[PDB]
Amino acid sequence: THLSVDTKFKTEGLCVDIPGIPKDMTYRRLISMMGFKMNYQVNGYPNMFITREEAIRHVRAWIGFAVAGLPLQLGFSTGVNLVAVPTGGLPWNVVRIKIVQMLSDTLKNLSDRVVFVLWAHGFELTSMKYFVKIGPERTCCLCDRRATCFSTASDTYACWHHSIGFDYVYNPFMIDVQQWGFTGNLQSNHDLYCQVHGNAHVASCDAIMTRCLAVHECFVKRVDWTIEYPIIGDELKINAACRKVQHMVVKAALLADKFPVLHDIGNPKAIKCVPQADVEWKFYDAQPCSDKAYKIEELFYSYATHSDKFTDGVCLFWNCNVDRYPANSIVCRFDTRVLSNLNLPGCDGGSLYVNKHAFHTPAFDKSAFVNLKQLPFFYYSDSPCESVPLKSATCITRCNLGGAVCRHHANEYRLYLDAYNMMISAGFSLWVYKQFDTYNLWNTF
Ligand SMILES: Cc1c(S(=O)(=O)N2CCc3[nH]ncc3C2)cc(C(=O)NCc2c(F)ccc3cnn(C)c23)n1C
Ligand SMILES: Nc1ncnc2c1ncn2[C@@H]1O[C@H](CSCC[C@H](N)C(=O)O)[C@@H](O)[C@H]1O
Ligand SMILES: [Cl-]
Ligand SMILES: [Cl-]
Ligand SMILES: [Cl-]
Ligand SMILES: [Zn+2]
Ligand SMILES: [Zn+2]
Ligand SMILES: [Zn+2]
Repeated sequence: THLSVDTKFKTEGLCVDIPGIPKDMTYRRLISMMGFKMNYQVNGYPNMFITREEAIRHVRAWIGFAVAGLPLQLGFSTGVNLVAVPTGGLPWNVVRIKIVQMLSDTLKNLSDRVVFVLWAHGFELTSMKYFVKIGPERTCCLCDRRATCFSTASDTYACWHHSIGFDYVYNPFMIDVQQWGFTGNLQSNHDLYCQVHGNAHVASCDAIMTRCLAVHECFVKRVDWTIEYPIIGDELKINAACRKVQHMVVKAALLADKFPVLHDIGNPKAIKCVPQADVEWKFYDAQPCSDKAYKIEELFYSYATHSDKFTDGVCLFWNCNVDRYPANSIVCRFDTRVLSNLNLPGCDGGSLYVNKHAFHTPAFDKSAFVNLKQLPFFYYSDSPCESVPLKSATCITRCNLGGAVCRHHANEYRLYLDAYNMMISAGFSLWVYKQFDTYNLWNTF
């Protein structure tokens, strides 16, 4: 599939300056009016514009682009504003070099392309012929990576890593948010879901608001479990570390306070992280997976609506990012403020954490944890004790009741500290019911 060049393009959003002729226009004609010869459909570039679904798959490539402005102000979701003075303030030869530099620095570790996100008034499409070249899909002249850049000086193509001195953005993709069935202007729509992006008259602020709005439409409602994103960092080691820590913590809580029920709030797949534990395991999600729905209550947790509920046992909120956690809770939450290639700027102070799936995460807020304390580091095992000795008050094992710690539990401890440290560094924090104490783990022996 791709977006057919013959698909209709609504022209209502385009400023009074830009004509229709007959107002039933297409992408074929718009691309032509932009000054681009579209001969490249056989060679993996059938359309400059892409479907919403293609855009969502390429979310890491999203750069808001708007033009304000004779001289044009070009603005990007990165905060950069460039003013281009045409021949007949800064010249186009210098602007096009800077645009390539900025996109390379932003995208090199995120994506193999750029998707320009537009609220298209006409001028920003008109500008592209000054810094964009289209042609057949190509590899970089120095890598197997797809070509994103062209150098007029040398007739050579580069990826985002190999682009120093390059002057043309090559085969960018773009999406016009105005085609998505909105009414009114950009600000009226953006401001419904976000107070954090202001309306200061520069082009970059329009670019930032457009990407924010698009992020809102495509990610804030729910997790799409059908769309997977490639590995670009330590996803595998981070996710293995988190699952190791999840098991430990929920096991330890279940032994230490002997809760008769665990409420797994935000578990849409009905998979227990401690499957062998003696407890009634209840599953709740705002969006249960259809094939598991029979044994998962559909429920959107808010303290304001459910403080009279989950009165018994312990609530597991494993990256289920609610407004306020009740007092009987074990919580993993991701800090939206951490800098990571995994973590993209999101809507309303939130971030879009793309790690296998795209998880929009509300702004990190201390007040959510008002009824909880930080979970202190500990290692717990009640497994066989078989064979620098380990001198730690946080190794909670039979061999550490008075003896030197066994080779096994000493090895496990150091793997678990490595895992916990990996998880802390990846921007996750752990919270627990205030009455939680390792005192009640030392007694299990
Ligand atoms: C990174 C990640 C998380 S996360 O929890 O770390 N996370 C990140 C930050 C964030 N912000 N907003 C939401 C979230 C969620 C969860 C998953 C995932 O695919 N989970 C699928 C799944 C279930 F749905 C239920 C039971 C299990 C057991 N194993 N897996 C794999 C299960 N990924 C890839
Ligand atoms: N207020 C809320 N109430 C219930 N479920 C919620 C929620 N906010 C988010 N969710 C759900 O929380 C899940 C987060 S992603 C899956 C997390 C899961 N606990 C795991 O171990 O991997 C999604 O399925 C989402 O639908
Ligand atoms: Cl990459
Ligand atoms: Cl050119
Ligand atoms: Cl961020
Ligand atoms: Zn390269
Ligand atoms: Zn915003
Ligand atoms: Zn031991």
